[PDB]
Formats: sequence, C-alpha cells, structure tokens
Amino acid sequence: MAENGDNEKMAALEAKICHQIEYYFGDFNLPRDKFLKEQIKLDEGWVPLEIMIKFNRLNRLTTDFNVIVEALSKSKAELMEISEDKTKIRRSPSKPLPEVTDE
Repeated sequence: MAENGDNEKMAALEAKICHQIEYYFGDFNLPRDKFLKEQIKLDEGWVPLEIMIKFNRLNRLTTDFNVIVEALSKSKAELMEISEDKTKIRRSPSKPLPEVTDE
C-alpha cells in the first residue's frame, strides 16, 4: 500500500543537477574558477561532489551524492570525466575550455 507519485520529479531534477555542474565547468567558471582550481590542483584533478553538494549553488537543489552522480553519470556525463566510484568530478585536461562572451 503506497501509491505515492510517479517519480517524474526525479526526471526534471536529474537535468537540474547536470546544469549546476555545467555552471562551474560549463566553460564559464573554469576561466574564472578560484575554488575549482583548488579541487583540480588538489591531486589528479578529481573533485569530490562534496564541494558541489556543499555549495549553495547546487546544495539548494539535489545535493544527494547518489542522485547527483546518477543524473550527471548518465546525463551530460560526456562533457567532463567521472571516476569509477561515481563520487567525484573533474575537467577533461585533454579538452580545451573556451571562455563565454559577454553581452
């Protein structure tokens, strides 16, 4: 006995999580990412979703390591690269990142 909903909200939430990661890596933040530079410089460039799930930018949406990774792991998981545990994100060092134009 339950019949809660259709889990459709997760479908729209999956894209929202990928869009947030796109904000820091979407070529816009990389050209001026001070915090991202710290995670990428840390070691190997692999960043932990803790930085993403703790920042008000994304923490105000999913913040669920399992939900955040699942959405980006299969949706828009081609832009950057993800480790095997699916609990970290990094910018493709072998891929160029262009700056966005203003106005």
